[PDB]
Amino acid sequence: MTETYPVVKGAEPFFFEGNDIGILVLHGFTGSPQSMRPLGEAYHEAGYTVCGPRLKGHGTHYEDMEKTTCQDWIDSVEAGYEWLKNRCGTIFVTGLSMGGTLTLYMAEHHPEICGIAPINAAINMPALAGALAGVGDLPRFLDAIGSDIKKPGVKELAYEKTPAASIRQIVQLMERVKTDLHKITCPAILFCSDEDHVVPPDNAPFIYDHIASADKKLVRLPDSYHVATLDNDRQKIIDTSLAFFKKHADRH
Repeated sequence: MTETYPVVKGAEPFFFEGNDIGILVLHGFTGSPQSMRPLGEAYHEAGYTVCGPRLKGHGTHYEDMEKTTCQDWIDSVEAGYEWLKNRCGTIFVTGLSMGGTLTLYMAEHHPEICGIAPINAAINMPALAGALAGVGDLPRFLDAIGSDIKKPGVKELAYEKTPAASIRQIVQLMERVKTDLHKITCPAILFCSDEDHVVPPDNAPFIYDHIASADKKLVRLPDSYHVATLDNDRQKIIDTSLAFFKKHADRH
């Protein structure tokens, strides 16, 4: 596909020059880099080189999104990875929701990745998969309202509709990332909201159980809902991820 709409203000990808340690920061499904930008600025302020990419058909119009595949989303992630690889010998990947899924995908295909930090990563979503047995009975565009965030008054740049055709794209990505988890050896910290109205809570331990990593931990986000990067536990995510980055950078 090709995007007919322009990037919405605030949805731009961020590229931060820094030292030889890079961080790849990924947003989720119908989202944009706006939800990841606070993490990205924080990691940049710590001296790190940072890339938050814009996934294709994201941050423009959901009509654009409708035409994208999950391979398009991977391409967008891989392009950001490659940008980092030209500037950095050490690269970590972190992402929210489907960005966490893509974070796991990257660890599944690129052994040189030093560590990962998915946030509320989705590998199993019965509701969506259920909607697929249907899908001819679904509206072309589902109303997607609003963002799942506990902290009141918070606004996320994300689409107000989900294309029904994008559902099979995210399901196909989750299925593929699910079966491939055993391939992951790198250090992993899995952030999981206590209450998440979007991704089932059993996703986090499931991921924990099927990756082959020797150094792995689940980290609870007790005051936050699904979009945790804009939520109460935002700082906890940042501080924990910085400590994680430093720790493994020091040990290589």
